[PDB]
Amino acid sequence: GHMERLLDELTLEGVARYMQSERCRRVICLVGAGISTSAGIPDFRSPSTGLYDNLEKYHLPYPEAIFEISYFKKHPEPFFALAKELYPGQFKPTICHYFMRLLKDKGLLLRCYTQNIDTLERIAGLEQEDLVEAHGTFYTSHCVSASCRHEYPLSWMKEKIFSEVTPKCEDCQSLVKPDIVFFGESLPARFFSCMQSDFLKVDLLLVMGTSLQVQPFASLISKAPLSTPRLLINKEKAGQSGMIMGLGGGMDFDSKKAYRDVAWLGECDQGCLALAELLGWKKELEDLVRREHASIDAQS
Amino acid sequence: GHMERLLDELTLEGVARYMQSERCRRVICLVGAGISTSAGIPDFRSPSTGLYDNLEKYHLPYPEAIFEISYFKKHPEPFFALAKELYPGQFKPTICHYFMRLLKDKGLLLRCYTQNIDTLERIAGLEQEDLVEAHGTFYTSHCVSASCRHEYPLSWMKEKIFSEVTPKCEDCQSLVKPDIVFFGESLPARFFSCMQSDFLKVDLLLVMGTSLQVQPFASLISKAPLSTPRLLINKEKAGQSGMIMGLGGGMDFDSKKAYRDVAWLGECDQGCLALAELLGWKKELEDLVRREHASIDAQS
Ligand SMILES: Cc1cc(C)nc(SCC(=O)Nc2ncc(Cc3cccc(OCc4cn(Cc5ccccc5)nn4)c3)s2)n1
Ligand SMILES: Cc1cc(C)nc(SCC(=O)Nc2ncc(Cc3cccc(OCc4cn(Cc5ccccc5)nn4)c3)s2)n1
Ligand SMILES: [Zn+2]
Ligand SMILES: [Zn+2]
Repeated sequence: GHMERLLDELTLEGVARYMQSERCRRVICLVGAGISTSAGIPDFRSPSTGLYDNLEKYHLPYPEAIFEISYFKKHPEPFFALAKELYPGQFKPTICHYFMRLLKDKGLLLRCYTQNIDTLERIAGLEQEDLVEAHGTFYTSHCVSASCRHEYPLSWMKEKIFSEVTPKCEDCQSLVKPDIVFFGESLPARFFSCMQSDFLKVDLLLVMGTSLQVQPFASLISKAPLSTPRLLINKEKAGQSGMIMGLGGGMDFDSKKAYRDVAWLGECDQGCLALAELLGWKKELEDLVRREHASIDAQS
Repeated sequence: GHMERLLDELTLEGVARYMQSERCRRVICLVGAGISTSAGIPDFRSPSTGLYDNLEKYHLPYPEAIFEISYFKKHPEPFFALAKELYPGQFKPTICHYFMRLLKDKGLLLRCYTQNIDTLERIAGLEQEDLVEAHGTFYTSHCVSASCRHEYPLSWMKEKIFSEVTPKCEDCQSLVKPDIVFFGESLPARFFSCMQSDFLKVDLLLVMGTSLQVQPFASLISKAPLSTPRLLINKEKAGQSGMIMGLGGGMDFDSKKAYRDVAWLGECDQGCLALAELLGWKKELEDLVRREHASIDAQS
């Protein structure tokens, strides 16, 4: 026999009918750089953006040094010069971000796991307890001295970045680092406690704008229950992997045993708008996006 | 420029010279089913063993149910019948197991992470603090009742398995389950605390007898520092993956930018014997294996 098939069809339409059923109570979103590209934030981890060409001016010992905590702590100037160069010109969350805001407000969002450091999930109205920032965030920064750990808001860090003043702690004069996770740093215990709890409870996994190549994200889709449907909204297929019954396995969109995974291929905004339309949420979403973007524009 | 290359050559000979240098102080072993196949324990997660054919007699609702905690707790009889059928006829650790014992005794072993549930690492002389059992172990079993959690040794569980008596707790009559991790169960917090600490400290990763397909193992090789050499001893290449500078990346044995990863293709015993020989440990290892196997044979 076969385990229950919660999707009636392996399509967006099937996912939408499942989302409207009684069974679909707790949704986890896994989101990456693809949900912020339409907001004008390039994927720094992509080869196509050409960050290798970006780094030559700083004269690093090797190009990977920009991501490493040991190098940062001794020579922070390249990081902060790069951060100025890459600082987004505006912070308008995308349709995809506001789709997650609707999930929150409808009580469907168990958690949003994000690979992004841009804070747009928070600007869109997701709160701290809704979020697991898998690579940290620019939202807060801390003094790197263990005895101090003075916390600084993004407004403080922004001024330092734009004025090209290396941020130093006002209490102890140590370096102040954004709460993004450099190579050589550990994730908080919260990441793993959330992850172990959340993935026992998930009724639907929405994977949006991520190739699922980079850890810790690349481990997450296999933690869902075996019958929990998984929808990918992304430009290309991702997360596909010889194991018994495809267990300990990635996505199976296309084999003859495929029973729960769906790939919708295109831009995340377009995918989320199509999904919202199926759910009867298109007007709510478009109205939400309009008023929120307007509120941001009203403060310029 | 390029980060330091701790291996002078991408060969076993290069790894051995590195192991003998001052820099190589802390070794992590990541081991899987391939280190116990020569001891007569097949890889149950492999398609080649044909566990699908093994399960038909038990009349499960679906074949994946044998691995799921919810099904076990309601219908434990298939699991225990299967466990009898798969119970190893002997427990002689392999040359590979005893290679890790040498690393322990020489003070080089930071940790052994194992995918195996067979207890052979413990029989070989690795202690609890040396080990992270990524899929748990048969070594201990527990009453499944949260209010009780009575612990039972393997000798107790073995008698129950062979006599075909479903193990019940002597205090409360709930089911007693081996400490192997079923689908729907969480890993201990120790796994993640060890993992975050260990992988900041690792000077050499020895990956032996694992395809690195199944989580949580599939996330571990990317947590090592970027300059830490990684040796694979396995029948075929594994852990190979478009990301900037191959970051957030699997093994790079074969590209033109390969700088730290080595694949030795063959049986784990043969690989470990060859590595030991390079290190001047062949006699020590062969003597260790002989006396330990003899000690086991002396108790038959
Ligand atoms: C509010 C605000 C301010 C600013 C300045 N930007 C942004 S969004 C735009 C952006 O790309 N900005 C960047 N500013 C510095 C960057 C370099 C860097 C250095 C160290 C760790 C780090 O991010 C955390 C990490 C590290 N890794 C590891 C790994 C894996 C695979 C490939 C590359 C890196 N992934 N995520 C990043 S990228 N948002
Ligand atoms: C001391 C002793 C006693 C006995 C009886 N055997 C052994 S070694 C031989 C052997 O294969 N025995 C087995 N006895 C029952 C088995 C079935 C089963 C049921 C549930 C979880 C579990 O192991 C833990 C897990 C679960 N997963 C998940 C996943 C991922 C990918 C493919 C298949 C399973 N990986 N490891 C395993 S396999 N050693
Ligand atoms: Zn301070
Ligand atoms: Zn009990």
